Amino acid sequence: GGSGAKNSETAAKVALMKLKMHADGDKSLPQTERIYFQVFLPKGSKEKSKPMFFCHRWSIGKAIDFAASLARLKNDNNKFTAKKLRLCHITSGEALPLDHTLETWIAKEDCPLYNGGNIILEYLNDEEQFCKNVESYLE
Repeated sequence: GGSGAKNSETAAKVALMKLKMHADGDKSLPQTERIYFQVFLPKGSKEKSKPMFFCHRWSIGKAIDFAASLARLKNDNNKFTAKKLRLCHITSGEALPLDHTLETWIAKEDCPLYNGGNIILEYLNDEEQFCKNVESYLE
């Protein structure tokens, strides 16, 4: 295709539905309780971030520990004496608690993370609340 790329509302809807289909999972599935999330790779050359299928009824922190297994990636989170892979906002460092669930925040008044959003995974201690700047690493 070409002709640049116009900007409109429909473009977001089509792009969203098209992305969910690419996300690691089933397209035919109802995905009524499960939502797709864009995880930012640490050193993803070809791609900066990859979509992943997650459940709304899953701990925010645990979501990472699980995704690491399903994706078959290397990371020391099961232990305690070692940095654990966790999700946090880009250019913020603020890392939500693992006891909190996605549906909880999404359903809550705040609702910081919305459907089709983006998130990055970095090695951060459980006790650690605010991590360094991720942008610095991807600079």
